[PDB]
Amino acid sequence: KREIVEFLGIRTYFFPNLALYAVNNDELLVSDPNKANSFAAYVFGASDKKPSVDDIVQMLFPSGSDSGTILTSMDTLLALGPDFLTEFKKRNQDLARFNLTHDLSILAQGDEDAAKKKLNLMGRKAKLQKTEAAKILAILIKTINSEENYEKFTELSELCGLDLDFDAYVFTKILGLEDEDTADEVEVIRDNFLNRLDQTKPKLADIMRNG
Amino acid sequence: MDTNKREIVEFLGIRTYFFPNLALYAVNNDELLVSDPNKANSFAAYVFGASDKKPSVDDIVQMLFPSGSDSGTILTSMDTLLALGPDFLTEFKKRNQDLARFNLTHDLSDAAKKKLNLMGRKAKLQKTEAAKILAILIKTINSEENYEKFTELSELCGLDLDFDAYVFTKILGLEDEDTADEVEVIRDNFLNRLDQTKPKLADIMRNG
Ligand SMILES: [Cl-]
Repeated sequence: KREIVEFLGIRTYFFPNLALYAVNNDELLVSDPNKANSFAAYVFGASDKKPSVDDIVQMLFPSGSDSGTILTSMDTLLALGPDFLTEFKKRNQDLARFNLTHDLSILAQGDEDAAKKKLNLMGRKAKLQKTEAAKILAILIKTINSEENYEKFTELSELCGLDLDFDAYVFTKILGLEDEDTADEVEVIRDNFLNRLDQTKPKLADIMRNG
Repeated sequence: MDTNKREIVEFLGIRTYFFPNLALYAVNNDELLVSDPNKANSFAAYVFGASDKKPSVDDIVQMLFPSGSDSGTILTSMDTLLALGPDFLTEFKKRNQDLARFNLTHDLSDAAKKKLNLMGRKAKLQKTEAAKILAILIKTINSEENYEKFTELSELCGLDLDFDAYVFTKILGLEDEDTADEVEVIRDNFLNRLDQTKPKLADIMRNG
């Protein structure tokens, strides 16, 4: 089941290992950020150096990941876009040996366009269900089916309705969705997250707010 | 109510922002809707499936603005008039002129639609029901065709305002071959609440 989790003021669906990293390496990020993980340091505003694709994959799929971790991170791969589809397919092929699969596997099976029209209708009905799990699936589908970056940002912004502002912000940062057309909205998303992080980790929040 | 703030209200299982007088009417008059629907209110009878006669603009306005409405009731019902489109804008302007004598006004009183669009996007990101309702209203107003308008009104279900989404779908004629399966989900969400408090209303809406 798609389940939101929380780590000491960081509420997340898509990025649980990144949230855990920030819990475990708070002092490092605040006091010696050039020793910290590059993906974490970039997200939290402690470095302007961009993470590599490999940095992202290793944070999503740490050694020893179990099937639940893998399935959740495969959702994140889909949200990040076609750059990550080969990684998604490799992870899905491995799961099949255990009789497991990602529930949106039709996206990896050719005729992607036809699958996305069917998924569009599925996602619209999922959003009308009353569970967090269904609403996450709906947002994921709408994000996958977005062509342009402004549309992708608009659909990912719906994560804030589930108090997943952290995830919306991480996607914005990693996918480069902040520009002149979206900057004022990105500021609201960032501030929503920081208003919560201030309550548990104010020094880390201060880095993110300033530097 | 005697407040400027947008507030969701509830009456016996019926949660609503845009149609509080209609919700209360149905709670008070469910047996009449069952047993003598032609003598019941025509707007209520149409929404709940007791009659296929469409209400008039005047029937709808009278339900939204009953005798004795206070300022919050007027302001809320003015939101409803905006979402109901061009046949209701003259009434909106009449009501807004009344309010000005008391130093009150509706807060939304191509260029304006772009400014409104940016305002609605930032409102949706706030953490209050009042801001989310405003955002949905703006997105509805700025919609240019029925399928887009239905898509934006559907967001009301995210605030458990399925009743309002259903009423708008019925009055604006938004149920068609493209939207019918989604309309069924909205209807079923509302029926799920009704089955627990007004089984009679649920039965009419399912049967007749
Ligand atoms: Cl879609």
